[PDB]
Amino acid sequence: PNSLEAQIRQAMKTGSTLTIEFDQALNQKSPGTLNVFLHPANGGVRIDLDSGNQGEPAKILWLPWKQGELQTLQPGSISTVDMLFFTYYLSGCKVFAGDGGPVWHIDAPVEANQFWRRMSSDEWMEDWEVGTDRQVAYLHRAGQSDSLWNLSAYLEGAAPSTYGRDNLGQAVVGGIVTGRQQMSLYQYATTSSGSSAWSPLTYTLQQRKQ
Repeated sequence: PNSLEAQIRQAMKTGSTLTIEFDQALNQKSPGTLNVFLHPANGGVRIDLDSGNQGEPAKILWLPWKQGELQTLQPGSISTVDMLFFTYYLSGCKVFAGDGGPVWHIDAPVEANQFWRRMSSDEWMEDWEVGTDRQVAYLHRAGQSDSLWNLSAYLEGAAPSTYGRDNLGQAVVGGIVTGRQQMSLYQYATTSSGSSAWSPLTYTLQQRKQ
């Protein structure tokens, strides 16, 4: 086969099943570029900081998870075509991505009004004038209380993407860099019944209401 990095990009683009196992230690690494090791794993790839065990070095874009709040990947970090992007598992978490803007990973318990207020301090948000449009990918867990995810007071457009059902399930989000400050996003989900294949995580047109 090709490199593990190539195998992940191919699985993403082909819509194949190839799971990702993240070492929890990655959450001690700040958002932005990160040198990791990829390893063979059962039905997928393990991403960690271990140089041994058939490890293949890769430089990725990384977005950690932090309990009770959000983390942000800035678009100025995004440069190298074909570089992979990952965030840590979504365990009831939300991910919001502006096309050409930041990516946010918001922990499950943070209320939508609270995390929107925190996001909105970002320069890209301050530049998003009321009554104007952006392309936005937004992913939340189906069956979670609306309080924790619903942005309909703020955004006009397509419904969010969802993972899971009945407030149960986990998701993986990653991406492939396509140019300066730009990525294509991909996702899969994990049920008590196993993991799905990769699929696109789509940007849709959203107008800022207020």
